[PDB]
Amino acid sequence: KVFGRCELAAAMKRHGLDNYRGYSLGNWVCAAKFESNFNTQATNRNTDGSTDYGILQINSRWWCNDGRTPGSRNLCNIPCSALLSSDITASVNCAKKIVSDGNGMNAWVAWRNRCKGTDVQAWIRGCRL
Ligand code: NA
Ligand code: NA
Ligand SMILES: [Rh+]
Ligand SMILES: [Rh+]
Repeated sequence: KVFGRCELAAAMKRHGLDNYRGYSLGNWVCAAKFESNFNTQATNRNTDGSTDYGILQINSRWWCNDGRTPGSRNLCNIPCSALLSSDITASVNCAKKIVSDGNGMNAWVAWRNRCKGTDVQAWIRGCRL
């Protein structure tokens, strides 16, 4: 599923991300835009052999089991395929554990490089929330 900007903002707010660990909703929308272009089906291979899945590009090195990442963990206790659903529940619940892991949203290299220190409120401007 390819979300609209405001549709994804509303789904993220309904699932508890607005100000989660102090990150405003625009941060999460900005991260999703640069990670997946709001596409739940997005997949990308990493140099280490792990893969990033879904709207927030959650990695198989730590967070999910894809059956092909050796010496990895599954800290969200999910198959990676769950992160590709039109229903963003698994991605949201796994993002909350990631952002709680010590480095905040710096866990998402795209957030640190494209959203941190920018006017992220712009990502939710005009949305009925
Ligand atoms: Na990415
Ligand atoms: Na894994
Ligand atoms: Rh939902
Ligand atoms: Rh509202």
